[PDB]
Amino acid sequence: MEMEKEFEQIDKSGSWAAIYQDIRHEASDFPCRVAKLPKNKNRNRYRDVSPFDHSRIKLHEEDNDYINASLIKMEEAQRSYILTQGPLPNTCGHFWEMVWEQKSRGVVMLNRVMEKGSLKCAQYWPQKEEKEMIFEDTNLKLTLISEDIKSYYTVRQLELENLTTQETREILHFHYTTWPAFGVPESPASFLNFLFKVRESGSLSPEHGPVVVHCSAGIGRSGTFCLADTCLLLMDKRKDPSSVDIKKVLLEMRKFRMGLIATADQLRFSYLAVIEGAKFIMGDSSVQDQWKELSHEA
Repeated sequence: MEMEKEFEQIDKSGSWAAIYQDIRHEASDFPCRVAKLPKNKNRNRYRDVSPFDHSRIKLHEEDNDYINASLIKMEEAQRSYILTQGPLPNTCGHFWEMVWEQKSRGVVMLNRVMEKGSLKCAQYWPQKEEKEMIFEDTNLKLTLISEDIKSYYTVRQLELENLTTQETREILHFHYTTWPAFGVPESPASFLNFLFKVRESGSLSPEHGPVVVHCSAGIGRSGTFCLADTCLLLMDKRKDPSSVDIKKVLLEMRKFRMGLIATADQLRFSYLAVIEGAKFIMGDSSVQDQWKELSHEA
């Protein structure tokens, strides 16, 4: 309600750009010394997107423990996320090492491998059952088990094997294929339909490690996804939509990784998604079916 009131006031004042810039100005600035070491230059996709030292994920290797990935630990909401860049051709083994070591069950990919004529992410998972991937540097094997292809997203079941111990784990890969870089989803319905698909899988459950979320830089689309999820979880705990301060939650998230939410319209969309999702949180379970229809997933 208060969230809806502010939305209307910002929309009427046409002040989303000013609100968004205020977030950028107030956001945390912490050191990223490890990310900027010369030996790690080729492990970073973007010069101006780096993990803070205090929240970076460490690989459990003695050689070089660096990956461009951050642990977003939301204490009040009691949920954690790992946000990371789209893997590079030389960091795909590191990426799956992180998934293994952090005990994650789900990977959420919000970008395509090719966007706007450029390569934004390595092809880090297998596309055919019979052509598995072996990451020799990290001693992992990855096999495609099945895939459920919808109109604007695909869910894949993967098997990740630790070749050292022969232990295997099911990984669920949620690929949103129609969300443009520096853009927004087609509608709140299409976004929420996808988010609750991830939730229903158990990939966000506290009995698993943190879900891994990435786009190309791991801040814009990735930040929008986690902001909406965290706001809806906070609302769920109290059944109180007016108790959720979206800008305060975003500033809290930005303590753990820089640059979350990359445009003013992504911030506006985050409000829209949370305002619409509140319908389900506050007890209208039928709205989930409506989102599925409006998403045209079939």
